[PDB]
Amino acid sequence: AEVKLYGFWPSPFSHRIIWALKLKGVEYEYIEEDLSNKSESLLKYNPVYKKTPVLVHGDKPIAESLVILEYIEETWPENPLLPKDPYERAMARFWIQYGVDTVAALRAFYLGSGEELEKAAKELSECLKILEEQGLGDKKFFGGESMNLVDISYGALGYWLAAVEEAKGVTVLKPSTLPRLHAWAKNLDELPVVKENIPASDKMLAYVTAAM
Ligand SMILES: N[C@@H](CCC(=O)N[C@@H](CS)C(=O)NCC(=O)O)C(=O)O
Repeated sequence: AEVKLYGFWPSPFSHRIIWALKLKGVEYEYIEEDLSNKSESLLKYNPVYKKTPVLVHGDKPIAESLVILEYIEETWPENPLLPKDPYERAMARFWIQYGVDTVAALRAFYLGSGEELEKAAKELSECLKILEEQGLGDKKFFGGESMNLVDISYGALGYWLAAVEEAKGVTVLKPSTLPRLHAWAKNLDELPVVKENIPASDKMLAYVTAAM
């Protein structure tokens, strides 16, 4: 208790938060929101955006996943999910901001069909190549030898992108073209903190298919 999380079951934005709380050992009450029938609590706690997720700590709300993650890191500092050095912290924030570009590429892919899909797939691959070569490099995690907030932010490139790829019949994140990023996503997907806190594959595929 004392910590509440208003979430949406299939959303990586919500999953990210769960992962961070679990890595911090913070107990939370999870509240599932029906996005088509938003609770009064949700509208009250996030009047600007009226979206999930929303973390409430001591009756005070924090909205926007990226902001919530930073708040969790600063509020429960043990087991740091950001490094100490300002330059390395800036590189973490830089690659989290590149997540904006990645989300856009993922969106185009998710929405494409025909020639559009082919183009989107290609642009997503190019987006991920930059992330792999210049962000991840030869490190096991974006955080080096353990996960940091960048790993959390990109974790959806495993289970979630995999479900979208199955839905579209097109794989973008594949070992032959992105061997380091594919290995990273597979290793993250096998970590208990991730594996225990994502939806079952069938449910995840069923959701993204329906949405399409
Ligand atoms: N920028 C937000 C994005 C989260 C988001 O888009 N949430 C969606 C669900 S995945 C939502 O709640 N949409 C509200 C609606 O359908 O009106 C964040 O990172 O937290």
